[PDB]
Amino acid sequence: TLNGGITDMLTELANFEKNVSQAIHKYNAYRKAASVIAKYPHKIKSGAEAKKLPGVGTKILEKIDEFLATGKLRKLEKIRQDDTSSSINFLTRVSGIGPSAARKFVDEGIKTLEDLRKNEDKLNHHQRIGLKYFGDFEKRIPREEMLQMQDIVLNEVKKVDSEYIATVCGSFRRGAESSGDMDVLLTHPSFTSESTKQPKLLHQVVEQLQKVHFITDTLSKGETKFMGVCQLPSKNDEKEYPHRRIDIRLIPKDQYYCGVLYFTGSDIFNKNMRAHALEKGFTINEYTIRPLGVTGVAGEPLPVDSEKDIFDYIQWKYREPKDRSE
DNA sequence: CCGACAGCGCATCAGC
DNA sequence: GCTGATGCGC
DNA sequence: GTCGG
Ligand SMILES: Cc1cn([C@H]2C[C@H](O)[C@@H](COP(=O)(O)OP(=O)(O)[C@H](F)P(=O)(O)O)O2)c(=O)[nH]c1=O
Ligand SMILES: [Mg+2]
Ligand code: NA
Ligand code: NA
Ligand code: NA
Repeated sequence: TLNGGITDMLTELANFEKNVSQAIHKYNAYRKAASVIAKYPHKIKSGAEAKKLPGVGTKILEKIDEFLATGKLRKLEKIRQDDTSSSINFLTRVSGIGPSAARKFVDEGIKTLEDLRKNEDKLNHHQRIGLKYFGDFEKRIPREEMLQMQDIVLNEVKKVDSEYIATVCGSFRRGAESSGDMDVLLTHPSFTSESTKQPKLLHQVVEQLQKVHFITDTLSKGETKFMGVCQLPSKNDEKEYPHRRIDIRLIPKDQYYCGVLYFTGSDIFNKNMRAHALEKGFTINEYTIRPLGVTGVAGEPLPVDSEKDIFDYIQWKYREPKDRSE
């Protein structure tokens, strides 16, 4: 964190542009800059120095000089003092409330945590669970806890059917000492790009995890993506663990390497890589990498036997998960 | 300049 | 109900 | 907001 101050500033700028301005490209532009600066291994002494980095242009360069000079940014000082922006920014911190719901709530005079609780009946299901565990979802998960959650998920999954493979991704797979939530990639030989020889493949796993009281709430659920809430069991007299966000993604087994690339991230790494794919004339999603031909239309899925194969296609040297934290 | 900016699952809604 | 757009989140 | 062509 050589440039902690600068990257914080940019993140706050990005959050403002997304939550308040609803200008999603500014949001992504700022986030790109924050990222390229965060891994830059010198303490930045100049906006111009920073401008040499891709993703940092004039505007961010001027902002960086200001921040360096004063330790603050006037633009952010004003935003901080504005009540409508501050309220909107705050409400988007509840899972399920985005920029549109946040602005809608503020317009109704609903702009604090107590207002939300007092108006719980004006929230959809997701927003209601998001509000219920607001404090909890702000807490990080130490890797020691992720390891216990892994144990539970993999063993429980094995009881349902020993032919399931469950893989923990997210920052956990990138080797982080703590994670914001748990991401689980699930495969089963029944489910491939060819056939779905078995229904409820996801339901059966979710059901079991609920049965043993690991999964406590559902945010959303479909046939291939579960998003919900889970909790480690605590021992006698012990304070309960916080509740945790958990996502489970069932992917066709023959599409594992694209799936585990996707779900390992980071999100910004995924965006950079998919952009580079496009430049090289391929397109990548969590399922396949395909060639983009002449007219921009996606071609047929190219064969993949490893994560590195995907990298090879777009002529990137392989990067280990731990070097994908962008 | 200025067009493009990663790609997609699920929930909710409008319109039919 | 279905379909398409939008919101939100990954 | 940044950028490649
Ligand atoms: C938010 C987001 C996530 N992803 C992928 C990449 C992430 O690593 C994976 C899990 O999302 P996440 O938001 O939980 O991020 P993460 O990498 O797991 C964080 F480091 P953590 O949740 O561990 O704090 O989903 C994307 O492809 N696009 C996105 O916009
Ligand atoms: Mg995660
Ligand atoms: Na630059
Ligand atoms: Na939110
Ligand atoms: Na997640």
